[PDB]
Amino acid sequence: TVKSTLAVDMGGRYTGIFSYTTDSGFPKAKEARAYVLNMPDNDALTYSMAARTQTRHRIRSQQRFVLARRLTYILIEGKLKRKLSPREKEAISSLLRRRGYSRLESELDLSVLQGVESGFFKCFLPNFDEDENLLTQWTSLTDGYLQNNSDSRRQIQIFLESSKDSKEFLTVVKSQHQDTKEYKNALKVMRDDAESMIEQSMFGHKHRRLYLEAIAQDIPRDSRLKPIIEAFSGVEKFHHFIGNLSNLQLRALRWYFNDPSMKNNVFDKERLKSVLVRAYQFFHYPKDLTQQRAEVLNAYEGATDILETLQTLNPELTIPPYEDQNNRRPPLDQTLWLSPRLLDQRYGDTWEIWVQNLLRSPLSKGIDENLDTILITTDRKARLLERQSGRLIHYTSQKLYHSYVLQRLLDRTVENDAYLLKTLVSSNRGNSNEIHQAQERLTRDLGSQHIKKFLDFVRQYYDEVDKAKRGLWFIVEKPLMERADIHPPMKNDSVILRLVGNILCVSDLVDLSFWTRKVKGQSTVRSLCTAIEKTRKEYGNSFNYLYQRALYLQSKGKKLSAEDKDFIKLQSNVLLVSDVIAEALDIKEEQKKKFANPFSLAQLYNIIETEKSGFISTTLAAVDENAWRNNLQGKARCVQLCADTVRPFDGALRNILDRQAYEIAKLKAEELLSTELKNQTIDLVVLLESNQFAFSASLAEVKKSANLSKDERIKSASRGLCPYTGKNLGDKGEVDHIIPRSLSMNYMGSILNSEANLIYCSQEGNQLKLNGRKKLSDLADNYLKVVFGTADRGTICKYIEKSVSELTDAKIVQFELLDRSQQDAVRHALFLEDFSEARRRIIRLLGKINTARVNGTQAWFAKSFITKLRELTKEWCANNQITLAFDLYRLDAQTVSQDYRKKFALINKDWAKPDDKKQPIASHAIDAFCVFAAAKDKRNIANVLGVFDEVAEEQNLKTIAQLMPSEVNLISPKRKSILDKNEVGSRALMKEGIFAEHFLPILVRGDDCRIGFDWSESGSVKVKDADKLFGVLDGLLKQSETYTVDRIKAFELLHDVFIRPCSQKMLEQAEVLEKLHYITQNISVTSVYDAVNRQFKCREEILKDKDFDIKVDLGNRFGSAKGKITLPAKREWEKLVNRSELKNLIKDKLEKTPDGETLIYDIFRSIPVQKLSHKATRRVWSLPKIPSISSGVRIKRKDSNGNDIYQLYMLNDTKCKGFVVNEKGVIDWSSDLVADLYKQPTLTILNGRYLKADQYVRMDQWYEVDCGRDDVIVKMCPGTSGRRYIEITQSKKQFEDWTGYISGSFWNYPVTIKLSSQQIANFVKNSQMPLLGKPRSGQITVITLGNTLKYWYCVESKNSMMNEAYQKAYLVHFNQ
RNA sequence: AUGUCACCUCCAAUGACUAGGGGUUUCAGUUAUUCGUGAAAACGAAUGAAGUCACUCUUAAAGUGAGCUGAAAUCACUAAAAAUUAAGAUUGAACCCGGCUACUGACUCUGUCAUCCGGGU
DNA sequence: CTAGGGTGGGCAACCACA
DNA sequence: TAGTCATTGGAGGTGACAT
DNA sequence: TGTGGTTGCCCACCC
Ligand SMILES: [Mg+2]
Ligand SMILES: [Mg+2]
Ligand SMILES: [Mg+2]
Ligand SMILES: [Mg+2]
Ligand SMILES: [Mg+2]
Ligand SMILES: [Mg+2]
Ligand SMILES: [Mg+2]
Repeated sequence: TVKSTLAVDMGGRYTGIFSYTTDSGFPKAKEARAYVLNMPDNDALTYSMAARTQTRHRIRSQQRFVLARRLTYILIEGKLKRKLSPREKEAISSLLRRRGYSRLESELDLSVLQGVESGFFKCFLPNFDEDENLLTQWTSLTDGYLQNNSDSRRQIQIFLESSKDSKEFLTVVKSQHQDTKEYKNALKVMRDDAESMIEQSMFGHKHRRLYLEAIAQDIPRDSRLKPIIEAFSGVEKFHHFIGNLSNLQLRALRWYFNDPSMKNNVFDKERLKSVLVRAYQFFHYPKDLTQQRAEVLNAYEGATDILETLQTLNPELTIPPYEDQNNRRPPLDQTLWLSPRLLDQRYGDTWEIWVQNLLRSPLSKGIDENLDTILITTDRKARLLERQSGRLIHYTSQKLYHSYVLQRLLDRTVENDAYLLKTLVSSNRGNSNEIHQAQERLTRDLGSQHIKKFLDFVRQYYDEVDKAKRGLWFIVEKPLMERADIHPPMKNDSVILRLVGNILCVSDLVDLSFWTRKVKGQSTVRSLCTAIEKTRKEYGNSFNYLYQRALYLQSKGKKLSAEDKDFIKLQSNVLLVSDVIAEALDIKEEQKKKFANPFSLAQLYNIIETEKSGFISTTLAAVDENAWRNNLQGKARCVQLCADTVRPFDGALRNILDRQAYEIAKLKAEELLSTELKNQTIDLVVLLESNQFAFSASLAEVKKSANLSKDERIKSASRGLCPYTGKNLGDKGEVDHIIPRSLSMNYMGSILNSEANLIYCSQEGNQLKLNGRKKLSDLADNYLKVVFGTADRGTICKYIEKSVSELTDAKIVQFELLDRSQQDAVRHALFLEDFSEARRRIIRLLGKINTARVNGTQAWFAKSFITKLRELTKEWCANNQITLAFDLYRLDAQTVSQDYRKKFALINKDWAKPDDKKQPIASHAIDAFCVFAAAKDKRNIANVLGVFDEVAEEQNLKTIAQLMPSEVNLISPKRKSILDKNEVGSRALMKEGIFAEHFLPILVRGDDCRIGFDWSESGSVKVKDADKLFGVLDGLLKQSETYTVDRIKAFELLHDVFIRPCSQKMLEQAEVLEKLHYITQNISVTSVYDAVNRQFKCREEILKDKDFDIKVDLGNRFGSAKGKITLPAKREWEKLVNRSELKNLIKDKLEKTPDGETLIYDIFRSIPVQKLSHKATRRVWSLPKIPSISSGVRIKRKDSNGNDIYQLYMLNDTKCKGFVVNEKGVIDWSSDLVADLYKQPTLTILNGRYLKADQYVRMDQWYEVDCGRDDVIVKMCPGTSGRRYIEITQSKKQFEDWTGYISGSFWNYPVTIKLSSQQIANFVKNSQMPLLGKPRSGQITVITLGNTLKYWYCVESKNSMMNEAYQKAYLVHFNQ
């Protein structure tokens, strides 16, 4: 045997790894290797599918609209029997855009408006009548508001401005009524439901198919739709048709267009009818909407012409219900059943004889008792496959009966086991008389000819059970039990009866009549159990502690408070309900004591009354079998069934742990195969650290802390006021992430959905709050007075810092047992400054993706790692006859931390774990080493792992610490490059955000000619001898004095010079076209406001000359025209900063005005009233600037009419695959060799030209360059188009002498070393080597630590000496 | 005490469906007429919407830029539609076809449909 | 467990050089 | 941003047995 | 009056 060992300190980002191989016992000095895996949380690897899912659903919404237009056009040209004009197509598509959401907001309450007299509100609207109720006139007011009545709208803002000061109203109410609180509530509701009408007209369309009403009003007022209207014979029929098609989901349109013959957009009536009935049979309607469902299907199924049904069926009925993807990907239950198939594949028909012989014994009386009921339901996958085949061969009822009896025999409890099979096959024996008579009984019952093989089976079974309980069923080689791999049910009534029977300790529960029994008075079992669960959920995880403390205090005779007296009343209730239940269905006393507690009664209520919300863990066969085995109405008959404990982590957790397990399996793979050994068993033990993190309240913390759903909790935390605007909020608001969704996704790859990050605000406070930061000064003053008692921002800042400073990390993470003040302090700490200690603590404590990546993920990670290492070393073990005998052990984190990490910290000071700051990278390897140091302590681990010589604490504690090697390797995974992927579509292969693509006009006046926008000096550049420009621009220009290029012809020629080799004339034309070309892009006017530091920026920043100047430089070859143009749009920016209400906030040079983006949005507003009710609102206002550019591509797509359009994007990935190498081996460092996922008849690399390359050097080709010295080792690869990658192997003392890095020993180094500009200058100065360059932004990534460092960096800028030395190394390799 | 197993409730993290509303870009349109309400400055309405400024230069006219409005496009191969913004050593997810012999789900429950199963892309 | 602004391109600005 | 549906892990419980 | 090499810095879809 060969002892191979892996120890893993699991980490959300950084994973420590200590691994070795040995012949026996401890490893040598050379065999132990320390690794640290840093998973990139800076988006070098994408684990979260959030960006991919939102891109998928954005494209799905786009294709939903595209296919809805396609279907609408097909049906309308079918109705007209003629082709639509582009104006008709534009009007129909104008109806189809912006269809609004489909949720349930059903009815505004307005109940407080019933008890308020109308005559009090004649002041705001004099036209009101006292004979008319306020509710009726309010309904008519809203009806007028929807009908685009401008007077009604003006009445709305008149009411909005008048009701903000309510001193007169409250004075009159107090003068005529005693209580003013109900009138305060009435005015609050009035101002709360009118402010939501101000919204959803300024921030979004946002209609719950009031789009139907808007389109019903806007169809007759659109003149392009007139020839359609008599074609449909009415505005009503056409509106119903449009609304019915607009309610279709993408899957319906998919099902209609899913045919190659539908590339012709042909109309098929029966296909459309079948698609519509298929579409509305797909939904799971609620119980109150079934009649509506019954209407819609009866329209669609009964259609003798589906096109008239679309015009006839009311589109309000065809609004889809909520999605019900409840059977989406159901779980497979992981119960492990004894397999008749495997048993008669291995033992033939002999195990049948074993079961028959053991059944004949009187000791096995009643072991098959309820099996005629158990065997009805299918329990496993192979039985299901045989039942689908209709040919029961291995899974007949007799074979299942015998296998069930066999497993009940083997899993029998100690009190009932008449054979002591666990003792009989154990390697250790006790007092031999009892084992002697147990073997005698087994021999007498089973038969002496069957004793050997059966016991071998028994030992195998028990071994394979034990592995199954440790999460290691997958490492068995010849299994006897099989996983079920079957979907369980979803808590139907038959499941409810079994679960309630498991609670109540009954076996044959048939109905729930006990639930309706009367306990005391008119209060049923239902009422007391609902009260019990209400109390238990009010007290949370601390309920058991406070309840048991109340019972202990009442037992000892000590005085009870009100809360403990309430708990004593609850104990009286649980005793009464337990007595009534146990008398209702005849439960005896000792079984009544097993559910006479609040928890069992509460979960009785939860099972019986609350609706089902997921699948049960096992199938009903396993539920019934476990109910038989446990025998809760009496004494337990058998041990409960075992299951494969490794539940699947399908998600981003799968991705992170998948990549970690593959990297560790690679390290273990070419650590094993680097050694040379044949035909011997290598046992490979995996060591893991138990990370169990509490996200809800712990017992050890509620003990020291005791001496509304989450959505409603966040809603009630804002106290009915919008935090960002101060408006009365109500219920039509939005839950805002204070730390923005995109920001946290960018630097963390996660969305912080913790309650502290979520604040309930309005649409105004959420749509003006973009990805930019928002501080405490942007919150409204009244909201701060309500929450913190005062609106003083400094006092609130000090209060928040002091209150959060007293909270521990756990008490912040266990968020729900703070009081209201501490919860508000933790949430509002995110509104503080960047340098705030409280905010820096809270942002880090809500990054709970890193805590969930290690929380109990050790079993699945170990399974993944062992399976991968088995498949990498499969051919190596096959070619060397190696058998790998894997193992898994798991170690308590607190034990290894206190008893080994702290001890090594005292022994070696450099090995200490920092608690107040970030851990050094090598410390993770130390933790992994500590895991190994703990695992040698355990006798069970060491007895298979090695020998036992642990004679003293100090001796082994000092002998172990020298095993860890000096150097530690730092493994940085990175995703596959876009040059190597054969599926390049699985990468975001260009950035979203399109750039405006202009060309400079040419102005001619007589002989004189110039390039620019106008004849001003700053707007043009004079061309010397312009006849050469027109000579090299024949066929590309068009005359509008002014000559402008032909956009389509220029784009076609610029694609032709990129995709195919072209003549010199076309290349010169492309050069001129690229020199007249420039790029602008609209950037928002809110960029005058700094959204991060919350201040206005100086005029020299808005009117910075780099943002507007265009450099034009042709040359004599095209007619010399050198100079700089200013962009005319700069004058519009001059309008922005010199306008009436911004010229004082923006200074000439570089106070901190709060919420300036709201001011900018108040400046730009649609003051005129829109004619059309279905019109898009606008929120973002922008002006062009010259943006900074990346590698750009022009894409030739097609518009809806079939015309070629060109849009300019930027690449997200690499554009260059390498550098062209000639026949002699010389690298062409200047030319751009574009990769082959580009170079397509649609794409055009911007300023790109065709290039032929028979051979080239790849960007990944590392070579060792001759650096002129032997102390360092310099490797170099081209890496990128403009920056080489340089890898330096160099002693750490020399690196510190070069740089001045003062991070102490190498154990305290990070994985990414950030050099200051003084340290970069020191590196360049002391290296005295221009061949090294300097690191880009001082970023150095360490590959191996130690006394000799090995680190790589991207050079800040290329340099001819690097290219020369790489050319030298490449020529040395190329000649050989 | 901690290991399985089954339930209950919370918290956190996932990924799945359905989307919504702004952006950006391309292509157009617009740089106003008519009516009645005013002596008029101006107001309102109708023209499907928009229809307002600024540099150049005969002064007009024009050029150019911006705004506004409406459509369209918003990864490529690439399309009827599926996959397509993850990973690649392995995969996962999605979507479609057939089936109801049968695991799961929804109903109007001998059955039909499906997010289920089998297969395919 | 975690202490959070990367990279693969582009541009303009100077400084030799013809 | 909004609905809806499932899963995994942990914390607090109840019940079974088994170290 | 190009032409190439360094240096310095900027960009990225949101709610
Ligand atoms: Mg650890
Ligand atoms: Mg927000
Ligand atoms: Mg660690
Ligand atoms: Mg536009
Ligand atoms: Mg069924
Ligand atoms: Mg189907
Ligand atoms: Mg699916």
